Amino acid sequence: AMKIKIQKIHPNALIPKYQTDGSSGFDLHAVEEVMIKPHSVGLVKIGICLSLEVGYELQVRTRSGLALNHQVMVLNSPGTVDNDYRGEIKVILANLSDKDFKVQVGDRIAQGVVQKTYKAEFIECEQLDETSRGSGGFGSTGVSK
Amino acid sequence: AMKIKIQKIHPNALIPKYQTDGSSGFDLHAVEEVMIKPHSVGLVKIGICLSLEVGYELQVRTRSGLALNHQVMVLNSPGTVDNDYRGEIKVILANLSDKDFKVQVGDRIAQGVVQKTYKAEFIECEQLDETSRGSGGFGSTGVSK
Amino acid sequence: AMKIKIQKIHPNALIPKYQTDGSSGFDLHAVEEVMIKPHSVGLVKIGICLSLEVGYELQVRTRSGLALNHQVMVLNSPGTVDNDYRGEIKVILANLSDKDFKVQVGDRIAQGVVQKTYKAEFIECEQLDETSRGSGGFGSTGVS
Ligand SMILES: O=c1ccn([C@H]2C[C@H](O)[C@@H](COP(=O)(O)NP(=O)(O)OP(=O)(O)O)O2)c(=O)[nH]1
Ligand SMILES: O=c1ccn([C@H]2C[C@H](O)[C@@H](COP(=O)(O)NP(=O)(O)OP(=O)(O)O)O2)c(=O)[nH]1
Ligand SMILES: O=c1ccn([C@H]2C[C@H](O)[C@@H](COP(=O)(O)NP(=O)(O)OP(=O)(O)O)O2)c(=O)[nH]1
Ligand SMILES: [Mg+2]
Ligand SMILES: [Mg+2]
Ligand SMILES: [Mg+2]
Repeated sequence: AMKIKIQKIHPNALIPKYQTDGSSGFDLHAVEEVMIKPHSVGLVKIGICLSLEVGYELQVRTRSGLALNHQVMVLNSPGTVDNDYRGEIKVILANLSDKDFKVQVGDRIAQGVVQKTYKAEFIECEQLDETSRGSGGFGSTGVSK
Repeated sequence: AMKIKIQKIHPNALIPKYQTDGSSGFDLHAVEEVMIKPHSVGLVKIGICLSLEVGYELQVRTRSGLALNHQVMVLNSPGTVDNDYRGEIKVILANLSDKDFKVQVGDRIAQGVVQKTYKAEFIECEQLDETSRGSGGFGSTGVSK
Repeated sequence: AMKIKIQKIHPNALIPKYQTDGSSGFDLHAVEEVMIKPHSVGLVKIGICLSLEVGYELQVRTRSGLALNHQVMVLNSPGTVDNDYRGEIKVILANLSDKDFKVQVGDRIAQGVVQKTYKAEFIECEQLDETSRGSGGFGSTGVS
């Protein structure tokens, strides 16, 4: 669909792979060990710099297994990697558990998902068109069946 | 439009609905009652298995009302449901509040949003093209100026 | 490109800007001060109402800097702003730190990213096609 130029900047850097054929995302591998204390955050280096084809972004998303089993997630999920970013890809992991969480070298601790981007042009208006939803949000449709 | 084949695998399973005509997401209904303690996570079963038309993924997203009013969210938001996944759709709910949170059968506790997928091919390079953002990230553009 | 009609409903409201030329998102500016206590949430008003071109949604996403440095994030990230919503854009910020976090007027405390929407029609089936992933999820591919 699209091309990503990848520059490795760490000996342990891995080109990400789609772990199944129909996978949305490719898993991101830590290049260094990081210990994340209870109720804190750590910054995990992926040791890669990217140039996405124009018109695409990369989302950095939480992996479901680590969330369920260790209460670890990507704190800024979905992390926005901009088309024009040329720095190192890094992942902000939060440990919401009561236990230490250790990231080892090669551990897949997030997934990257490419999405097409769409630029907005804003037009100032005195009034908007009316809809049925209108100003309803934040639970306006209820919870209970 | 696109089509989703849905198989109900639990007696309390419900076909998800778009709650307003221009809603992005369709709401996902719990099939079991689950109590989620303060500062913990619970697994909510939706009792459905999906086959999305090829080319599409499902995102499992937090509902704003429950986040604001109960500090309940989908811990892996946006949860990645792969085109090729044929298992049961499940939601990891975190309770970040100090109060017990009870999910009742039929409760709409997350939403599914269909998105088109875009597969990357990686080309490894020695150097990338330069941009004005460059390696600036993690707050490089400031907060108040 | 696509068009968003924007109505300001607060004197401090700003038209959001893409902060770099290749930025996915436009930053959302608070119009009122909000104090968010440790392990709490606050609702931040952006003072704008939108009408997106049909076929598009707005995602309200966490900014990486504030998450890393202050453990502040958008609690419902990515927040779903529906095509048919005509109310004020608001941001649910959670403070997961042990320190007070103050939002000042003008502070860019989230970003908006436009995405195209795709409406599903459900067809109920007794059986689904088989795949290689099959029922594997929640760690089925490993961590190492
Ligand atoms: O970050 C957000 C998310 C939602 N909203 C508004 C606009 C959106 O169209 C509306 C509903 O969003 P959700 O469907 O994500 N939340 P929920 O299902 O609780 O509310 P509702 O019952 O109104 O659909 O709330 C915001 O202003 N900010
Ligand atoms: O998960 C992430 C998110 C961001 N980043 C990098 C790439 C992105 O282009 C850059 C800025 O992302 P955000 O705009 O989401 N963060 P923030 O607005 O704080 O930073 P900046 O001021 O540089 O835009 O940070 C990562 O490496 N990982
Ligand atoms: O919110 C979610 C996310 C995932 N899933 C299922 C479907 C998805 O295809 C599968 C794997 O999702 P992730 O890739 O996000 N999780 P992880 O990488 O831990 O599992 P796996 O190793 O199977 O890919 O889990 C859910 O049911 N709900
Ligand atoms: Mg996975
Ligand atoms: Mg809703
Ligand atoms: Mg930014």
